[PDB]
Formats: sequence, structure tokens, C-alpha cells
Amino acid sequence: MSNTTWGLQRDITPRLGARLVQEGNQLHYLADRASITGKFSDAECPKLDVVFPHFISQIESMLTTGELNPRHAQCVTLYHNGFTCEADTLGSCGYVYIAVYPT
Repeated sequence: MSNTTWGLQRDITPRLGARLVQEGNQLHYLADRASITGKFSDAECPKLDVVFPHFISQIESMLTTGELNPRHAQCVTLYHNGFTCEADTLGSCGYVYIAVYPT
């Protein structure tokens, strides 16, 4: 599976899904768990690549403050340059599930 059960249940399309690995307060990207559902326009692609790293930092920052808790499932909605990102640990104590799509 390139997607995740949680990611397959998202509704908005197109979307970029990924399950990141949490080391301390650092989120690691794993391509084997990254996927695109639907399709982004040629214009959105480079744009999405620029906003992705910003969502990651936002999320790492939320794990430090506690807003995001590895032990408790709780979804958050983030924004950045016309894009939205839903992120949730699902209380996995090690993973952070995300979905990025146009607002």
C-alpha cells in the first residue's frame, strides 16, 4: 500500500497523501507512503512542491507545542498559499497522516 486506510477515506480530490515518520519532533518523509489521488494541473504541481515543506514545519511546530499529540488521535486543518492540509497522528505514537489539496 502506497496510501493509508485513513488517506483513502479523505474526500477532496485532487490530494497528496503521505504517512510521515515521527522521530522526536522531526517528521521524516517516506516516498513508499506518498501518493496522489486524482490529478493536479501542471500549474499546481510546482506550487504544491513549494507548499509541502511549509506544512511539514507547521506540523513539527504543532508537535512541539502539543497541539498535535502522538498519543491521541486529533485532526487539524492548516493553510498555505491556496492549499489546505489535514494532519492527524491517529495516536499511532510514531506516524503522522497528512492530506494536502487545493482549498
